[PDB]
Parts: sequence; structure tokens; C-alpha cells
Amino acid sequence: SMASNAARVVATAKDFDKVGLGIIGYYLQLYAVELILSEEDRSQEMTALATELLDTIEAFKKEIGLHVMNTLIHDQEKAKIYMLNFTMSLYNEKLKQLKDGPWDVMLKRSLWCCIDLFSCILHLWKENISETSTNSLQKRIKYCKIYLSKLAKGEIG
Amino acid sequence: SMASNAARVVATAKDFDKVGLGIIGYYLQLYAVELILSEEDRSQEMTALATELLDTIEAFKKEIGLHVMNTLIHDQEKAKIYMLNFTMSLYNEKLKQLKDGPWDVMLKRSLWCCIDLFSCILHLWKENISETSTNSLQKRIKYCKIYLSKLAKGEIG
Repeated sequence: SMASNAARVVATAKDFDKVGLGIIGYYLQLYAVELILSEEDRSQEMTALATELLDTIEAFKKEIGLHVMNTLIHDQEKAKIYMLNFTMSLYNEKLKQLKDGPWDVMLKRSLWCCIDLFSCILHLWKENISETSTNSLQKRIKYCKIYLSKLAKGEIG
Repeated sequence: SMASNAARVVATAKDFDKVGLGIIGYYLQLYAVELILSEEDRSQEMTALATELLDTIEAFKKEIGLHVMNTLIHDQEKAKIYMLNFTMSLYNEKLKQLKDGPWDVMLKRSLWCCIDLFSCILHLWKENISETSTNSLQKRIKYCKIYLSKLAKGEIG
């Protein structure tokens, strides 16, 4: 239920690192961490995850606090905007695919990634996002979850 | 000159691998290689570097298609997008720092970074950048050169 939502994120985070988008996967992790530590009913398995996540998280920031980009890890303002610009370019590219492009499992994965990126941005930076912008993002997530269902029911397939 | 530049870009790229931006480090290497192979008669070390770089660029491709964001390594348009977003943001931050911020080595390294990144974009996707954008990119590069000049004279430093 919960450990699944976090598990997805953590999986995607690792994928983003292995491809070389470290800063993105960084925040995805930090996000997954808050996600786990938010459940008052923690379980052995998740606790080990929090630790593993924090360990990685720390190592990453330490190695950057090379010296040109630090600002994306120290300035949550710039980090939020960089994260948003990246997620948005991906999101917008995927909308078009929903119209003309192919409707395969890659799209399904791509849309969940968008949902997690958006979710990450909203969770990590609440008091930094315009009430107008929050709604926008909350809507983009819903849009994903909608066509995601349209795929499971073959409606768009 | 060619040797000097290649060495710089290469050094910058390696710096981005350490931070986590493997995608940026990737395109710099493509650019670096194209630079080294631009000279019909180059030193052995340089050709050896070209080879070294290619083996790396080759390797990087095998690991990537993650399977969602690999659409960056196989698309000249998207790649350019995520490339400009990153470079453009850094460029602005540095423009501000030129005014109030400290005028240390960092500001220097940063300005050079912007020059290579902007030059990497212009080189790699010149046949995909409108005539207007080319001038706009070249202007910023020029501006970097100019400010570096001032920092040397102590006119701004």
C-alpha cells in the first residue's frame, strides 16, 4: 500500500542515477524518505530503507557541498525550479504521445514517473509553491492517473 | 589551443560525472571528441584522448537504453532542451553573482563552464538551432568572455 508507493519511487530514483541524472534521483530519494518517515506505523523493512536512503542522500550532498552546481542542492528555490523544468519537459512530451505516439508499457511507466516527479516537487517544496501552481501540478498528476486508467481498460490502447 | 580546450571540456565533463549529471558530462564528451577530431593533424596524446573519450561515450550508451529517460541519448531535440534548461539557468544565476555576489575563482570557473556548455550546444545541434537562437547563444558566450576580461583587470573583480 504505502511501502509500494515508496518502493516505486525508490526504484525510479535508482534508475535516474544509473542513467546519470543524479540531482533528480537525489530529490526522488529525499522524497521517498519523507514518505516512509511519514507513516506512524513503520515496519522493519521500511526503517532499513530510510537509513539506506539517508546514507545515500548524505553521501551525495557531501560530494557536492563539481563546485559549480552545488546551488541546486543548497538552494531549495533553484532546486524546485530545476526539478519543475525537467519534469515538465518530460510530462509535455508524454502528453503528445498519448495523442499520436504508441500506447505501450513504456508510456505506462513514463506516466508513473511523471506522477512521482510531480508528487516529489509538491511534497518537498510546499511553502515554496504558489497556491495557483500547486493546483496546476495536482491537476497534472490527476491527468496522468486518468489516462493511466484508460490504458488498463484498453480505452486508448 | 585545440588541446587546451579539449582538456578543459573533458575536465568539466568529469566534474559533472562526480556531481551526478551524467547526461551533461556525456554531451560534453561528444563535443570534446568532435573537437579533438577536428584537427586533421593532431598529437598522439590527443588522438589517444579521442579514443579514450569514444570508449567512454560508447560504454555510456550500453548502460542506458533510466529506460524512461534514455529518450535523451537518442533525441537531438530533447537532449538540446534539457541541455539549454540546465545551461540557461546556471547562466542567469552567474549573471546575478556578477553584480552583487562574490567575485571569486568560482565565478570564474562558472563563466567558463557557461562558455563550454553554450558552445557544446551550438556545436552539437547547429543544424537544429534557429538563426535567431544562434545569435542569442553567441551573445551570451561573448558576454562571458567580456566579464572574464573584467575580472582579470580587476575592473569587476
